[PDB]
Amino acid sequence: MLSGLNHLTLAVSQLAPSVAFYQQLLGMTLHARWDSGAYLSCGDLWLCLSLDPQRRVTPPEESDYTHYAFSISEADFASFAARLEAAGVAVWKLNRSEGASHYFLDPDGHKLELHVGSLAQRLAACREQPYKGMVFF
Amino acid sequence: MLSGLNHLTLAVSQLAPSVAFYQQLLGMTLHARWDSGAYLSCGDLWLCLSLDPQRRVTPPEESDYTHYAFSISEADFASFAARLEAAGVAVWKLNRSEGASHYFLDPDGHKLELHVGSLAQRLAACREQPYKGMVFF
Ligand SMILES: [Mn+2]
Ligand SMILES: [Mn+2]
Repeated sequence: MLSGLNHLTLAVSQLAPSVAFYQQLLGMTLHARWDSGAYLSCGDLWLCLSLDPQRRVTPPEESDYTHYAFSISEADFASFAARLEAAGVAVWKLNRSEGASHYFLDPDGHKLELHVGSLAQRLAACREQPYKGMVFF
Repeated sequence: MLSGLNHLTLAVSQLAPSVAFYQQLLGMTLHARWDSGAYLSCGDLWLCLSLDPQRRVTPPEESDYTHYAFSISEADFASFAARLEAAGVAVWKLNRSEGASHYFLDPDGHKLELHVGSLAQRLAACREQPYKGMVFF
């Protein structure tokens, strides 16, 4: 039986700017680094950055909707978004769903998100206003 | 600050086979589905499958090392891996370069992993058998 997400590994084209982005800009804790990768944590999340020459710096129009959302409190959301904006981090989507969301790109074009709100909160909103074809279990 | 992973969203090309893979084959909990997506949980992971016409079924030699690992206990690991193998689930990696792991593909070629152990345990293992150039903070 699977008990949760063990780790998220992102392939990166250049290790130093990716470490700078996740550790310094996004405030994650750097636990270890080696010639071809790094381990960071963000709350319970174990993040691995893996240097991979096959990673392309990918424009958002050229990747699908797969994306990775990090939790932040409502009270902290606006100043964190402003920090990303000051740093020139690109946005790939505007928020049109429930709960604050900021959609931003990492240095290689990985699609990231800041989101406020849990699955329970989303399900409650969906029960009141179900998406087309929505069934609950 | 950021406090962990709020959700993982995977773009999928065909919603029903992807729901079946995560719910039936991997045993995740299905909470809701709709014409364009589904919400599942795996422990405290919120997984969203999002139907995306841009998603392509991608062979593992065509994608980079970005991957998603799910936690499993030492007692359950081998039989779960063997069940996936017997079910014909495609693979993408064989060499255990980061501990006890089984590397397998979802229907669209998303790179998945079963892994036994925490970040703390992986750091302790790496102190004895470190990756080249490894530094610990
Ligand atoms: Mn999202
Ligand atoms: Mn892994």
